[PDB]
Amino acid sequence: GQAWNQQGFNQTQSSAPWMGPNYGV
Amino acid sequence: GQAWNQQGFNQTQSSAPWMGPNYGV
Amino acid sequence: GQAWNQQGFNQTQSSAPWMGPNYGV
Amino acid sequence: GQAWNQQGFNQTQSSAPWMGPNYGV
Amino acid sequence: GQAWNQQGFNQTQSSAPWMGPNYGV
Amino acid sequence: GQAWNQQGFNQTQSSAPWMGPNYGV
Repeated sequence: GQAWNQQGFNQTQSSAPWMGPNYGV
Repeated sequence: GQAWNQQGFNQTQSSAPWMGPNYGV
Repeated sequence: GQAWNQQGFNQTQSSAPWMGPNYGV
Repeated sequence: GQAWNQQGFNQTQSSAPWMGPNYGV
Repeated sequence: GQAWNQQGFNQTQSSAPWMGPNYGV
Repeated sequence: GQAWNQQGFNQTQSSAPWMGPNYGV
Protein backbone atom coordinates (compact mmCIF):
# COMPACT_ATOMS: atom_id res chain seq x y z
CA GLY A 1 0.00 0.00 0.00
CA GLN A 2 0.90 3.65 -0.42
CA ALA A 3 2.71 5.53 2.35
CA TRP A 4 4.19 9.00 2.91
CA ASN A 5 6.69 9.26 5.75
CA GLN A 6 8.77 11.97 7.43
CA GLN A 7 10.98 10.59 10.20
CA GLY A 8 13.69 12.31 12.21
CA PHE A 9 13.91 16.11 11.96
CA ASN A 10 14.76 16.18 15.69
CA GLN A 11 16.77 19.41 15.76
CA THR A 12 18.73 19.83 19.00
CA GLN A 13 20.44 23.11 19.91
CA SER A 14 23.04 23.61 22.64
CA SER A 15 25.16 26.43 24.05
CA ALA A 16 27.83 26.08 26.76
CA PRO A 17 29.85 29.31 27.02
CA TRP A 18 32.50 29.86 29.69
CA MET A 19 34.54 32.68 31.19
CA GLY A 20 37.68 31.65 33.02
CA PRO A 21 38.64 32.60 36.58
CA ASN A 22 38.47 36.40 36.59
CA TYR A 23 41.04 37.98 38.93
CA GLY A 24 39.99 41.54 38.19
CA VAL A 25 41.98 43.74 40.56
CA GLY B 1 -3.98 1.27 2.88
CA GLN B 2 -2.86 4.86 2.41
CA ALA B 3 -1.06 6.70 5.21
CA TRP B 4 0.58 10.10 5.74
CA ASN B 5 2.99 10.30 8.68
CA GLN B 6 5.14 12.94 10.38
CA GLN B 7 7.16 11.51 13.27
CA GLY B 8 9.87 13.13 15.35
CA PHE B 9 10.31 16.91 15.02
CA ASN B 10 11.02 17.03 18.77
CA GLN B 11 13.20 20.15 18.85
CA THR B 12 15.05 20.55 22.16
CA GLN B 13 16.90 23.75 23.06
CA SER B 14 19.42 24.18 25.88
CA SER B 15 21.63 26.92 27.31
CA ALA B 16 24.17 26.49 30.14
CA PRO B 17 26.35 29.61 30.40
CA TRP B 18 28.91 30.08 33.16
CA MET B 19 31.05 32.83 34.67
CA GLY B 20 34.05 31.68 36.66
CA PRO B 21 34.92 32.67 40.23
CA ASN B 22 34.96 36.48 40.15
CA TYR B 23 37.52 37.98 42.54
CA GLY B 24 36.70 41.57 41.67
CA VAL B 25 38.71 43.71 44.08
CA GLY C 1 -7.74 2.44 5.64
CA GLN C 2 -6.57 6.02 5.21
CA ALA C 3 -4.77 7.81 8.02
CA TRP C 4 -3.08 11.19 8.60
CA ASN C 5 -0.69 11.33 11.55
CA GLN C 6 1.49 13.92 13.29
CA GLN C 7 3.48 12.44 16.18
CA GLY C 8 6.20 14.00 18.29
CA PHE C 9 6.69 17.78 17.99
CA ASN C 10 7.38 17.86 21.75
CA GLN C 11 9.60 20.95 21.87
CA THR C 12 11.44 21.29 25.19
CA GLN C 13 13.32 24.46 26.13
CA SER C 14 15.83 24.83 28.96
CA SER C 15 18.07 27.53 30.44
CA ALA C 16 20.59 27.04 33.27
CA PRO C 17 22.81 30.13 33.58
CA TRP C 18 25.36 30.54 36.35
CA MET C 19 27.53 33.24 37.90
CA GLY C 20 30.51 32.03 39.90
CA PRO C 21 31.37 32.98 43.48
CA ASN C 22 31.46 36.79 43.43
CA TYR C 23 34.02 38.23 45.86
CA GLY C 24 33.25 41.84 45.01
CA VAL C 25 35.28 43.94 47.45
CA GLY D 1 34.43 50.19 38.26
CA GLN D 2 34.20 46.43 37.87
CA ALA D 3 31.21 44.85 36.14
CA TRP D 4 30.08 41.36 35.09
CA ASN D 5 27.35 41.26 32.44
CA GLN D 6 25.29 38.63 30.63
CA GLN D 7 22.92 40.17 28.06
CA GLY D 8 20.75 38.47 25.47
CA PHE D 9 20.29 34.69 25.77
CA ASN D 10 16.66 35.17 24.67
CA GLN D 11 16.07 31.76 23.10
CA THR D 12 12.90 31.65 20.99
CA GLN D 13 11.47 28.38 19.67
CA SER D 14 8.82 28.02 16.97
CA SER D 15 6.99 25.23 15.14
CA ALA D 16 4.52 25.68 12.27
CA PRO D 17 3.74 22.30 10.67
CA TRP D 18 1.15 21.87 7.94
CA MET D 19 -0.76 19.11 6.19
CA GLY D 20 -2.23 20.00 2.81
CA PRO D 21 -5.86 19.58 1.74
CA ASN D 22 -6.59 15.90 2.41
CA TYR D 23 -9.06 14.41 -0.09
CA GLY D 24 -9.05 10.97 1.47
CA VAL D 25 -11.70 8.97 -0.38
CA GLY E 1 37.63 49.97 34.81
CA GLN E 2 37.48 46.20 34.42
CA ALA E 3 34.51 44.55 32.72
CA TRP E 4 33.44 41.04 31.69
CA ASN E 5 30.69 40.88 29.07
CA GLN E 6 28.66 38.20 27.28
CA GLN E 7 26.24 39.68 24.75
CA GLY E 8 24.07 37.94 22.18
CA PHE E 9 23.71 34.15 22.48
CA ASN E 10 20.05 34.54 21.43
CA GLN E 11 19.52 31.11 19.86
CA THR E 12 16.33 30.94 17.79
CA GLN E 13 14.96 27.64 16.48
CA SER E 14 12.29 27.21 13.81
CA SER E 15 10.50 24.38 12.00
CA ALA E 16 7.99 24.77 9.16
CA PRO E 17 7.27 21.38 7.57
CA TRP E 18 4.66 20.89 4.87
CA MET E 19 2.79 18.08 3.13
CA GLY E 20 1.26 18.94 -0.22
CA PRO E 21 -2.37 18.44 -1.25
CA ASN E 22 -3.01 14.74 -0.58
CA TYR E 23 -5.47 13.20 -3.05
CA GLY E 24 -5.36 9.75 -1.49
CA VAL E 25 -7.99 7.70 -3.31
CA GLY F 1 41.11 49.56 30.97
CA GLN F 2 40.81 45.79 30.88
CA ALA F 3 37.85 44.13 29.16
CA TRP F 4 36.68 40.60 28.35
CA ASN F 5 34.06 40.34 25.61
CA GLN F 6 32.00 37.61 23.93
CA GLN F 7 29.78 38.97 21.16
CA GLY F 8 27.67 37.12 18.63
CA PHE F 9 27.11 33.39 19.21
CA ASN F 10 23.54 33.85 17.93
CA GLN F 11 22.93 30.33 16.61
CA THR F 12 19.84 30.12 14.39
CA GLN F 13 18.39 26.78 13.28
CA SER F 14 15.84 26.25 10.51
CA SER F 15 14.02 23.36 8.85
CA ALA F 16 11.67 23.62 5.84
CA PRO F 17 10.88 20.14 4.49
CA TRP F 18 8.38 19.55 1.71
CA MET F 19 6.48 16.68 0.10
CA GLY F 20 5.16 17.33 -3.39
CA PRO F 21 1.57 16.89 -4.57
CA ASN F 22 0.73 13.30 -3.64
CA TYR F 23 -1.68 11.67 -6.11
CA GLY F 24 -1.81 8.35 -4.28
CA VAL F 25 -4.43 6.27 -6.07
